Amino acid sequence: SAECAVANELERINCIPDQSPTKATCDQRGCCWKPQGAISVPWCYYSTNHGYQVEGDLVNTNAGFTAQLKRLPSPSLFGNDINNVLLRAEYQTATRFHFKLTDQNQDRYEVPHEHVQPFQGNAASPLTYEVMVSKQPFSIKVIRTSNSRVLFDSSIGPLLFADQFLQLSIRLPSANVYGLGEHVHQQYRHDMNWKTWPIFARDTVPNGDGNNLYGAQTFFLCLEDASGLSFGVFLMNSNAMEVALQPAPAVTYRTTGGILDFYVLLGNTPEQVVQEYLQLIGLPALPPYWALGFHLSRYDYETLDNMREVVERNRAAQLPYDVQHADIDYMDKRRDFTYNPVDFKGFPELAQDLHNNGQKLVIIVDPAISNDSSPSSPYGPYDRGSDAKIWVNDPDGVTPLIGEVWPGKTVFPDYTNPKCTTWWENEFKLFHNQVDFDGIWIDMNEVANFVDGSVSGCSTSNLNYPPFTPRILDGYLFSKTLCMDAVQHWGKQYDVHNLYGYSMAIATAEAVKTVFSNKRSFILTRSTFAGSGKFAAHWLGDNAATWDDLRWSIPGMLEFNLFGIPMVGSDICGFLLDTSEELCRRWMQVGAFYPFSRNHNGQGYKVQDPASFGADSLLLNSSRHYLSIRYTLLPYLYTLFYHAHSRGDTVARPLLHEFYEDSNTWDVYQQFLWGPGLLITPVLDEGAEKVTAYVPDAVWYDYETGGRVTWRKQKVEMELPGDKIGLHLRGGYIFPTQQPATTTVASRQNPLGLIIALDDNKEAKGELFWDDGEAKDTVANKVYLLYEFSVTQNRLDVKILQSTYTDPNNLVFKEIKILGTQEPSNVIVKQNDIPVQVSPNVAYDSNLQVALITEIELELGKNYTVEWDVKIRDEEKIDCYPDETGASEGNCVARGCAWEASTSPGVPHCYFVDELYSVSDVQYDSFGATAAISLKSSLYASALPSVPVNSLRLSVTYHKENMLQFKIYDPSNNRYEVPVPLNVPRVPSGTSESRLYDVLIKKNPFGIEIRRKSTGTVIWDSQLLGFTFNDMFIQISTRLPSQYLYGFGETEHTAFRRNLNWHTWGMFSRDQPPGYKMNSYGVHPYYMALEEDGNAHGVLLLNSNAMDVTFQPLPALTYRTTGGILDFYVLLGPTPELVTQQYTELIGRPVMVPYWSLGFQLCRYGYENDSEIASLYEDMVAAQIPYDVQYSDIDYMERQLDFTLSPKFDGFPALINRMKANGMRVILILDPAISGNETKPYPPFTRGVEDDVFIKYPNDGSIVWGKVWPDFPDIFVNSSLDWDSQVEQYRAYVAFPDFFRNSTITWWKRELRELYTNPQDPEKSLKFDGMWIDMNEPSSFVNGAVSPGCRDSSLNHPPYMPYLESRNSGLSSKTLCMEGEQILPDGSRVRHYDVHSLYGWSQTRPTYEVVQEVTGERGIIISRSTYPSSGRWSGHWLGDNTAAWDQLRKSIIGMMEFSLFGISYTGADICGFFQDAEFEMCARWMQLGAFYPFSRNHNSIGTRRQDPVSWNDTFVNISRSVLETRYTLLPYLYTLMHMAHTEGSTVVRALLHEFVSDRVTWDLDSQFLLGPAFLVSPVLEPNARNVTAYFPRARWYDYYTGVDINARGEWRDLSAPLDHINLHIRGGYILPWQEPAQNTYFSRQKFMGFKVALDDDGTAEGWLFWDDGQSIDTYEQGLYYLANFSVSQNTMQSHVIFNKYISDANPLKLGYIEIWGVGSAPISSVSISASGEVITPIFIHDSATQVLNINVTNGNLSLHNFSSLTWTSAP
Ligand SMILES: *[C@@H]1O[C@H](CO[C@@H]2O[C@@H](C)[C@@H](O)[C@@H](O)[C@@H]2O)[C@@H](O[C@@H]2O[C@H](CO)[C@@H](O)[C@H](O)[C@H]2NC(C)=O)[C@H](O)[C@H]1NC(C)=O
Ligand SMILES: *[C@@H]1O[C@H](CO)[C@@H](O[C@@H]2O[C@H](CO)[C@@H](O)[C@H](O)[C@H]2NC(C)=O)[C@H](O)[C@H]1NC(C)=O
Ligand SMILES: *[C@@H]1O[C@H](CO)[C@@H](O[C@@H]2O[C@H](CO)[C@@H](O)[C@H](O)[C@H]2NC(C)=O)[C@H](O)[C@H]1NC(C)=O
Ligand SMILES: *[C@@H]1O[C@H](CO)[C@@H](O[C@@H]2O[C@H](CO)[C@@H](O)[C@H](O)[C@H]2NC(C)=O)[C@H](O)[C@H]1NC(C)=O
Ligand SMILES: *[C@@H]1O[C@H](CO)[C@@H](O[C@@H]2O[C@H](CO)[C@@H](O)[C@H](O)[C@H]2NC(C)=O)[C@H](O)[C@H]1NC(C)=O
Ligand SMILES: *[C@@H]1O[C@H](CO)[C@@H](O[C@@H]2O[C@H](CO)[C@@H](O)[C@H](O)[C@H]2NC(C)=O)[C@H](O)[C@H]1NC(C)=O
Ligand SMILES: *[C@@H]1O[C@H](CO)[C@@H](O[C@@H]2O[C@H](CO)[C@@H](O)[C@H](O)[C@H]2NC(C)=O)[C@H](O)[C@H]1NC(C)=O
Ligand SMILES: *[C@@H]1O[C@H](CO)[C@@H](O[C@@H]2O[C@H](CO)[C@@H](O)[C@H](O)[C@H]2NC(C)=O)[C@H](O)[C@H]1NC(C)=O
Ligand SMILES: *[C@@H]1O[C@H](CO)[C@@H](O[C@@H]2O[C@H](CO)[C@@H](O)[C@H](O)[C@H]2NC(C)=O)[C@H](O)[C@H]1NC(C)=O
Ligand SMILES: *[C@@H]1O[C@H](CO)[C@@H](O)[C@H](O)[C@H]1NC(C)=O
Repeated sequence: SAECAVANELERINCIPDQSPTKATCDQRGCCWKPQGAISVPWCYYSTNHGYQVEGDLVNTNAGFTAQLKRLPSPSLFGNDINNVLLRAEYQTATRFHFKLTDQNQDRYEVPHEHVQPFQGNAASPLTYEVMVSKQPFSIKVIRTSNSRVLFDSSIGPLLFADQFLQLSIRLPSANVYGLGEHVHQQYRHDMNWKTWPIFARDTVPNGDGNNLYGAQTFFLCLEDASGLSFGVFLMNSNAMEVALQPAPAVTYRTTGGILDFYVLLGNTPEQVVQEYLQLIGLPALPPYWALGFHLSRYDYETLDNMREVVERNRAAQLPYDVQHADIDYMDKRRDFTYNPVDFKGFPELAQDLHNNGQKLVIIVDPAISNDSSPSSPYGPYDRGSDAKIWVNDPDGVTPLIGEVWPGKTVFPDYTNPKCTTWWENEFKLFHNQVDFDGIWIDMNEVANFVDGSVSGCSTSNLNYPPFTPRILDGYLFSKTLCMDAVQHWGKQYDVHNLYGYSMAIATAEAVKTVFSNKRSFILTRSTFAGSGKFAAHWLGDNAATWDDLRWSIPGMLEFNLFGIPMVGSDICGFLLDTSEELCRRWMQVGAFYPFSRNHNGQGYKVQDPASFGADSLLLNSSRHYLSIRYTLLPYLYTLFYHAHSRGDTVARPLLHEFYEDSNTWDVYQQFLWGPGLLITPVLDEGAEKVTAYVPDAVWYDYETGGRVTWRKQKVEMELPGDKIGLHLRGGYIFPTQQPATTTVASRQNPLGLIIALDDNKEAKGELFWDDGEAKDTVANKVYLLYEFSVTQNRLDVKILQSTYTDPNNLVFKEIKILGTQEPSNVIVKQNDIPVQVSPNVAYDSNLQVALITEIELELGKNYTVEWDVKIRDEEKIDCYPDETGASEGNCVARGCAWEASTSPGVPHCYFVDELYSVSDVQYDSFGATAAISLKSSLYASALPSVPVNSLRLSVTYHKENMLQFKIYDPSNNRYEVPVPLNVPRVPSGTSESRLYDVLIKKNPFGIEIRRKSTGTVIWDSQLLGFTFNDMFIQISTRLPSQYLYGFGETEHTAFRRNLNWHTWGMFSRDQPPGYKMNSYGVHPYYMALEEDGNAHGVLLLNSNAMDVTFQPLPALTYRTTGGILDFYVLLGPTPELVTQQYTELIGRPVMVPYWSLGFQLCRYGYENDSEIASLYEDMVAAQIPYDVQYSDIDYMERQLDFTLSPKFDGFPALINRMKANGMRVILILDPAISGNETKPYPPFTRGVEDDVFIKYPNDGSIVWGKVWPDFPDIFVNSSLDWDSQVEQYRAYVAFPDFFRNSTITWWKRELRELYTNPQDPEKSLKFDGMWIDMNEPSSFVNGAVSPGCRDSSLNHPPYMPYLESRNSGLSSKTLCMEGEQILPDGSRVRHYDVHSLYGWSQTRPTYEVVQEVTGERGIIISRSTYPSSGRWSGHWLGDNTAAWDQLRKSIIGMMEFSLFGISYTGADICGFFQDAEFEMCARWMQLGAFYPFSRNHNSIGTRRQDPVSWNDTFVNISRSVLETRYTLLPYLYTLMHMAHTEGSTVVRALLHEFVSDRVTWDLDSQFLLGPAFLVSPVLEPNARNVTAYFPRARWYDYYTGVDINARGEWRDLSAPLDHINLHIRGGYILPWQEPAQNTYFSRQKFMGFKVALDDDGTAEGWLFWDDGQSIDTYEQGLYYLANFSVSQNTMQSHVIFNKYISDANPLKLGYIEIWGVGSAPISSVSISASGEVITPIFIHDSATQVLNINVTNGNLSLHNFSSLTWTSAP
């Protein structure tokens, strides 16, 4: 159908809103019928035929435009359809659009609002909104010109305009709709799912069944999006109506009369929309100060005596109580303006009694007046009123309408009649003269008849029975109210029914002006309309004592604040039913924070006043406690009412009004604020002692303690005991306080105070409004104090913006409380720049960081300034003098620092006290954040080493959900950046929703904060003192999450964990045996830290200049570098094994080593002649000690010259070939430095000079010479000569290649190619399999260059010399000059000073490429010097150890650290390198070293042989045994190397990587894991035959026996004889293994196997990767086998993921399967499915130890054919 063209079933507008859906009715109305569809979806919907058209054009006017609309021909719905309608639009203000639709010919009813008056002016300019009117069918659309977004759209449905039916539908930009009342929505946000709400004032209980209540409010707010952009709509119409929400999203107003008079209000935030609305309808009244106290009331006190007893009881309990209410009891025969002469005799005396105790009296007054006035018994109110003719009349307009209420037959005053107001005033005056009351409570002002219409009933008119009736209760407009044809001054009851309460409140406000002189009073009303808040407060009606009503109280209160009636609350402890102690207690707790706080009970229920529950009840104690807190904060509350009254702010506020940037705050309705500063979190559930609460993104302080909470922008479970409610102060605000008393009268004479809650930038602001609190128009007559407080830079400024009032009580501020500060000291108070004599006494709690400045008196009404200076603790002290020499008080005062000789060790003597840089221009983007940093203190910065940089930029980038980068650099000048490429995402994916972190840039001092979203833990905090960015001195510090830090190397440490007791460690490559506090071969600026909850993160600083790190016990970490920029990468975790996978993804994953390189290796410096290496080979085979690689040191080279062959090793080439034929492999050593003193042809140097590959001076062009190993030709070398003498007499001059350069790369590769294939003689060709590149620091035996010496000392001995070795010899010690020049690939020139630590890294990749070219296979590189991203192409060995006992444990620590650094192939020299090995030590070391990934026995020259065959038979047996274990496990070990290469897993893992929950594992460094499954527990001590090992919580099987040991989380003593190493397998894992042999070549041709360790559940899992083990890129080119295996339900299944290597032509045989933990029951049978072939294997089950051994060698089963193995246990 074409008329029925509706895009979306959700955009259907119901055409039958009255009766049930029937095709008969729809066909009659002309609406399309479509019953197919979902629930609540309307089958009947209007067609395009319905509506109006604009005939002509938009005639313009002075205020806007006018348009004539005629009715599109269509069937009438309810009849009397107006045909000609006029539209008038008025651009009243830049943010307020008004339009009105009315009849063109006839005049209709319009609301006579007292405040809103007709607009006389011209159109405003410029406007923030655009109005576009569609001509056919007619529609109006308001558009936000700023972002071109439609806010109001009336096109979704037709305009309907009949006499007794008007309709308009509006499409909305979002579903965030708040407002529309008065009903119980049970939630602040509005459910847009086909819900309809009636609006018609009515006396009924707030049951919660969606019924019309006592008031009529048509305003709603809509929040467009997270920018804060918002708008509001208000309809000025007093007729009965209903509002229909639709999941379009869309709202629709359906009314029974009047005109459509709309206002659209725009604002940048929700609060601005509310302010716009309240400025239009009228600003709220300022209440008297006493009305903010607590109020007590009860329906039936029966007698005055009972009332008096309640008063006395509560007074005696000392409960904060100020106002006592009186219900209709006092009134005799419930008649107004009268009191009971007997039961309530003495009522006047009660009023006086209250006043003498500083308490108040509020009396109730009803609108209905009785008619029983006879000459015998006169009733004055009635007689005087009848004389004035001020009653509501019957339709005849003359006869008073008679209704029935409390007094019985009654008449109703017409408050819209001016004469009525005069009568009303007089009545109050006479009664006030009898009883001296203080305020008025008006009730049943809906109006409310106990009968329907009148005592005579209602006429049959279209007013009493209209054609359309909203979904009102009962269904009759005259039910429990007056007849709709009754006549008043403003019109008929049909039009003014919703205005009765409004009109009465106006009249009462007038009466008060006369009765009470210059004394604003209090009018509490029930019935309300828009604009009532200017005159009265409101209470939410007759609730019941249930847990639902408790919950519903909060959204009700929040909506009324929108409507401009801030003085509002519900009845505490319920009005109907009986309350329980818990409900009344939990209600008194939250009720203490209602704007209007009153306990009100009904008739015939248990007394519920707090003192009723007993003088020492928990309820009374709790009530007294929180009511005292309310009284302390009344100055703060009163000022909030001032801002509502003056500007239109809310008092009790929803979270979304402050924290709209987040979407988690757009639904909260169980938590609220007082103004912007105080968050209230109640318990609203029966029996609960915990709440789920959302904490928004701010600093929050616990009100009761003052301590900061750690929660931010997250949900929490809060522990709230029966007598506690959640209260928190927001940082950045100042709160005025006043010492509390039992009444407001006694409290306003007590001293004042301030609470200062500081924020992230250590700043706060506040206001105090002060006045008499009783007089009227104080603000209008400008008779009041207004203060403005502000804190910044440890200075408070009080400042009086208006002072025309003087307080008679001589009040003073006596205390100042500061939250989130360091200890304040030297407090100076001055008034108007005039010193005030005072002795401020400060008291600081160190843990909560809370201070109380007392002994001060700030006279209210005068300007002042209080300044303080702060004390720094000894743990937060940052060294201001890290220079090598010059430490003195004179040198500190100059730098601008403080000097204190701390007796405590470690604590610095000269510390920092001020900041050098300021922050500005902070901008947060979707995928980043930036800021400008500018030097403030030029002089002090200059005193610090080097020249200061002035302008800096901070850039933060959100690369991924778990990774981010932040960088600080000079935007004006290029400074050196490390040329090591990293792998970052090209397009940022740090989407706000997915990302694991948040960033915050702070000020005073400057700093960056990074926080983990899930737990709210801060993982990086830089707001410490010391940030410096000089040219050659950059410093920055961070606060560590916990005391656990692992990483930073390469430097020997006593442990895996780092000691943070004032320790400084340098980093700059040097040829120095690893030692304590000694810079070594590699520089890795990376750490991983554990948070206290066991979450983990990692941080990389990408910098290559010389540097150091200091560990303060704050915990704090400081970095100091000698150049470059600051470039940080952070990995968010969340587990210790995912930070390594994240790190290696960024730097590059480890290299895959050749299978043969996992065998055992032999090396020895001092090989005399070739025939010796031959002898070793033969002897090794004889004793059957398995080995795979034989190394050759500089001995094979002539005079230690590279690319030469010594005459002593003439047969070497032949030997290499013979060994290789038997499956052995050979690695050769190469040094980088090339000799320049050769007399005979030396191609390397000659061609190097021609290709210019050597490092030369900046411009001079001379080669920087040095002295390493190469010797001089034609001299005799005497070993006796001291080393110093040899370096000076025998060592030659050498040149160092620049490996960054393209020419150098070509020369180097060609030289290695000629080494493999000798061009001069093929007989001299050396067929190597890998390369060992050593002395690549670079390293020299002469500091700087050869003598004369170096040139530029500025670089050699820099301004700041990091804490390295020989700290007085400078950077050039044992290395090149720092001025040497190098050339990057792109041609740019750099200094050795910047790239020194990247020299080994620069050589590594070229070497790797050439080896893979000459050999045609994978190859292996081993490098001494390493830098982040070196593990991508090479392994590393832990350098020159010594044969000593402490060196065994140091090796374990070293290999765990290099795994974190992403270098998986690593190991130490077995049996030591220096000194001579000892039998026991060399034996114990052989056992340990059998489990290093790089397992090599290496010794120095002139030392006892350490080779397995250099000892006796006892050793040969120990060595052979352990090495056979190694060769057995190689398939498992090789699979581990594969996963690391492909996923970034670790091979030698720590225990905390697998068991992070056990905190015992956080300090273990004497045991380790290979992969997840294999635990190694060595003996590391002399003469020890037992080892104490900790077994984490799991199933641990002994490797040798296969028996499970019961040690789950316990220590145990393991037997460890000299010939044994303790090994254990973790249950739940499957290990592939293979039979051992002399070399891998032979072993790869034997049977495979699978040890299966079942867990407690009886499940196990494992992997196998298999390839050739030699070819390049086997995985990238897809020639490999990869499979995952699983064991469960007594069966094992193989899941080949990829197979292109294992075939029938190339089989991998499987022969043995051992299952551990199968249980004690005998095993009936075992079956193997070989590609559809069942095989019965040989088997044996020893139920003593529970191990099934399955043999299948005869089965001839290849792995590719295996599918599954099943075993059935005996029933
Ligand atoms: C309810 O409170 C009473 C009285 O407590 C005192 O007053 C409070 C307002 C607060 O200032 C407390 O620190 C005071 O102790 C508790 O009862 C005992 O009352 C006697 C006499 O006043 C007092 O000396 C004791 O110290 C109080 N007992 C204690 C502290 O154990 C009473 O325990 C509270 N109610 C409940 C249910 O615990
Ligand atoms: C108060 O109003 C009621 C209702 O109008 C009056 O009661 C009626 O009085 C008339 C005589 O005037 C009787 O014929 C009716 O039977 C009464 N109606 C009832 C009882 O429903 C009453 O007289 C008024 N009292 C006055 C004016 O003093
Ligand atoms: C408190 O301090 C303020 C700021 O110094 C004073 O306010 C100024 O008063 C002068 C009086 O001639 C006015 O011209 C200025 O407009 C005011 N504001 C500013 C910003 O200068 C105020 O007088 C002081 N109040 C005292 C001394 O009680
Ligand atoms: C090769 O080197 C070996 C070892 O240096 C030489 O012979 C032995 O040297 C050791 C001392 O290193 C002595 O203890 C032995 O007595 C030597 N043996 C002999 C038979 O002299 C050997 O001479 C060298 N020459 C070659 C192999 O040409
Ligand atoms: C290595 O140097 C030492 C020390 O200079 C030489 O030893 C001396 O040789 C002379 C030869 O005439 C003897 O008179 C001395 O007694 C030796 N000792 C000392 C302490 O002077 C040694 O000869 C050199 N070795 C060589 C050249 O092979
Ligand atoms: C191999 O040499 C080792 C080291 O000298 C011998 O070990 C010692 O043997 C004695 C006598 O049995 C024991 O008292 C010592 O405790 C052993 N020391 C160590 C460190 O174990 C060993 O006996 C020799 N083996 C052979 C077969 O001679
Ligand atoms: C493990 O070894 C330790 C250290 O040798 C043994 O403890 C000592 O045993 C001797 C036996 O004569 C006692 O004299 C010492 O007092 C013991 N020292 C300590 C610190 O206890 C221990 O008995 C061995 N325990 C085993 C194998 O379970
Ligand atoms: C063995 O490998 C297969 C294939 O990679 C794994 O199965 C997949 O598992 C993922 C993650 O649970 C699922 O999304 C896929 O649907 C699975 N693919 C299939 C069944 O073809 C399997 O989980 C691995 N087994 C073990 C124990 O890791
Ligand atoms: C696995 O099964 C095979 C076949 O039954 C066993 O090998 C045979 O062992 C017997 C006894 O030593 C010899 O007579 C045969 O010559 C062996 N055959 C071969 C081909 O070597 C083997 O011992 C079993 N393995 C285990 C650990 O039980
Ligand atoms: C070494 O092992 C062999 C083979 O088991 C054995 O015969 C010999 O006695 C062992 N030697 C020692 C000293 O234990």
